[PDB]
Amino acid sequence: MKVEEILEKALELVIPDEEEVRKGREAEEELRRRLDELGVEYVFVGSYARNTWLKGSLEIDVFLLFPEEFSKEELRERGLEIGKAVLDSYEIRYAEHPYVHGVVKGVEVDVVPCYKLKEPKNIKSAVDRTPFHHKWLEGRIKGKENEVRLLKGFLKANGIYGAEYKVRGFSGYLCELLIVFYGSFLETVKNARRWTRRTVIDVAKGEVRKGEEFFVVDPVDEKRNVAANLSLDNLARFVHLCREFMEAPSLGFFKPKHPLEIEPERLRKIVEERGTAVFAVKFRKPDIVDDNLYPQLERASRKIFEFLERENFMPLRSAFKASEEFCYLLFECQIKEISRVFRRMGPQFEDERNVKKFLSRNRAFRPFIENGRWWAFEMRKFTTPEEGVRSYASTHWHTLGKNVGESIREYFEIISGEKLFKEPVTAELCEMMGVKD
RNA sequence: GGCCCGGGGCGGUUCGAUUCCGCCCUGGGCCACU
Repeated sequence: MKVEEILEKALELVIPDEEEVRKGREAEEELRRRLDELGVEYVFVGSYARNTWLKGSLEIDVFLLFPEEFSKEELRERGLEIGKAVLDSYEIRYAEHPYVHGVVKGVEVDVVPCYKLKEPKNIKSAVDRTPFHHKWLEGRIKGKENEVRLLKGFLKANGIYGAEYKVRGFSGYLCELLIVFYGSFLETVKNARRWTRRTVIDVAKGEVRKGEEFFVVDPVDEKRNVAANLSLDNLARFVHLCREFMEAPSLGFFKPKHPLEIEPERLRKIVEERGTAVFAVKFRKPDIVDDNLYPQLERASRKIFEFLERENFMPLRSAFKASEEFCYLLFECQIKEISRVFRRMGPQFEDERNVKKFLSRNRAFRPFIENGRWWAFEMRKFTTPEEGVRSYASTHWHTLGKNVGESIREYFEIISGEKLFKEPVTAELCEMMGVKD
């Protein structure tokens, strides 16, 4: 409980055992043969090609190199023919461009078509940049593969390992650039403790500077930020995590935390103690990939949060959860109920025109003067957070994300109390309210 | 699909909106999947 001690024991969790290695090697062997019998020009890339893949994440990436002149359609058609002839089982997949995923001797394989080019310039799509990323990394990360694995294991165990929207963490590529930069997991963790939201790490220049945002420049393109999708808060969590690790090394930082399920009854009591209004907007999950849905859940969540603050319900925090079946937007407010009346600021007394206009409005309670200007008492259409949101969501469904909104437009409800504690959101609620133990 | 910058139109709210809440056209940049 020295560092060195823990890291040795940690390699145990991050490095693939001999069976997983062999299993992959054997598949690479077969995959090459099958590809050669067809005489296809390919190149293995990704963490597998560079022996940096984390334990239990064995997947082989094979990029097909096509002449700079082929049409985008040739690549897809030809790419599909090859993946389809070479894989034990396949399944077309999509993204920037379509490609084929599948299996071979029991291991996940991605057969991706891209253009074979020289010089990062003339890149038509991200998939074309991948080969250069691989070439830059292959000779430089050799020997530090386990350092990469410790870093990956660390991030994964703390819920910030991938760069996709459901996570907004650190991509695999980013991890390797960091190891290349600092030389090891420890040096990376030691220095990350000094990272700021203004830090800029330029790998190719072997330099660190102050910029306008956290930026890790791509060795293959200076203009690209490899950490582009690492959220501000996730950056912070990492920095904090490193400080804590160096202050008290523990194998715990590499072991996923137990969901720590709680009994709803206890949750009910805690919410009672807090005296807040806790509720959730429930609707049906649109049939879209997490990549389109999560940013939508974030938007919808925010727009409602903002509605809650300007409408003065004093929201504390918000959260959200997606199930196979529905999606939940969670909220906690300090105000369970507010009065019907509120005061509206009017014009300064000297402004006769607007004053006369301001008094023309027929109201229930007769305006008054205070510190030089007129004020009027007004009445709200709703006096509870749940009421406001029911109103907001029913009329502002369109500003809650193209799909999420369209779904809420056809059906939503607000849940609170016992009926809420029964939904698959109890874990998100504890996290949101800082429940501990 | 989401986010950033910019234009052309509107609706609602308000004493008063370019400036609050939103809606259509629309130009550029960027992010995630591969």
